[PDB]
Amino acid sequence: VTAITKVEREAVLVCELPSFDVTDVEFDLFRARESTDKPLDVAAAIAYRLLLGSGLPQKFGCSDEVLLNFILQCRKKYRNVPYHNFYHVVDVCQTIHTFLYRGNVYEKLTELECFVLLITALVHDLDHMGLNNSFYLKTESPLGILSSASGNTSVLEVHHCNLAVEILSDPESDVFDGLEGAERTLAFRSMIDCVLATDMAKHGSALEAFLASAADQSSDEAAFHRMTMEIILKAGDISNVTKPFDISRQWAMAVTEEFYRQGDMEKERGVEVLPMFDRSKNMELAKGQIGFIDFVAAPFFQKIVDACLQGMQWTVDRIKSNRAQWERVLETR
Ligand SMILES: COc1ccc(C2=NN(C3CCN(c4nc(N)nc5sccc45)CC3)C(=O)[C@@H]3CC=CC[C@H]23)cc1OC
Ligand SMILES: [Mg+2]
Ligand SMILES: [Zn+2]
Repeated sequence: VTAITKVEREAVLVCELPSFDVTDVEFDLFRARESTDKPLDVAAAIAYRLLLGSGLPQKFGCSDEVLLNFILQCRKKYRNVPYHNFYHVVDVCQTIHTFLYRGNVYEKLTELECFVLLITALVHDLDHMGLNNSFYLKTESPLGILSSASGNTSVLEVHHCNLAVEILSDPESDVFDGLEGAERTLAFRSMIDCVLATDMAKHGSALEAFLASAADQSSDEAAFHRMTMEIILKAGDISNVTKPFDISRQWAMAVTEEFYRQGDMEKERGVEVLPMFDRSKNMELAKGQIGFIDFVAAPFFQKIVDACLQGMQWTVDRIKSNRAQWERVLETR
């Protein structure tokens, strides 16, 4: 990987972020993108500011310049797609910060684990192309074959891990270079385990395992910590519905357009197209958001909050409020 030139760096540094509190649950990344003509610069800045503010790269020997380089190396690896672009991962990062620090989830983990989660947010969908794992396996693409012959159906996640390891293997972008022995090993391993757990095919099993561990007073402690990390990155990944309605709506539009584009390609190549990806059906956004809420996100947040993450109660409340708003849209249709 080519090095991060100083103007690249300096450009991110000049962003000022006035009128924004990045630690707030109502922080609005869409507004931040619109507030200047270099949104990719402002996004980077939000991440940088989040990490320095936590107090954590400092404690694990990661300097500010390495921190920036890492972010910028991650950024160059994000494509221009509607949803799975760099803003999604910065959003996941900032959202995770709120879970740890407004939701008190920090109490369940070590400082290193908190540091790892914030970093892992930025790598977790590196080089995403707007196409889901299913696409690669249907069209027998190289990545699909490679994953399949390697023994792992989590096509993109193994890909994102491979690239995260490749970025951290360069010392000018190694945010974990100041760690040693068991700590270094733990950061790599937990980072990887977290990104592999974002595959939604494993959603049910990762949720059941966390729940089972949280209910058991004699759970292996190390194991509980890992699963809590995995669940928190999962939580950030499906956190669009826990945000203020207008934000949530904006995310929904973006993911919908990405899904549609995949469907367009699937038609071209002749493979099977599901209705959710079919632009020639035009379901309403509301129904699609209500279904995601009822089948995936409300039970997930409700369950983890009740199991042991009591501080995240606002996620359940906002999901409830967002659902009602979507119902209201349909009720006055
Ligand atoms: C803003 O609104 C959204 C944001 C993200 C997604 C995602 N969706 N999925 C899938 C999840 C399982 N899916 C569903 N499962 C079940 N049981 N019910 C239902 S109802 C409708 C869907 C559905 C299909 C999509 C992904 O894997 C993406 C990659 C990683 C994390 C979340 C991403 C989806 C959004 O809104 C639909
Ligand atoms: Mg992903
Ligand atoms: Zn993601």
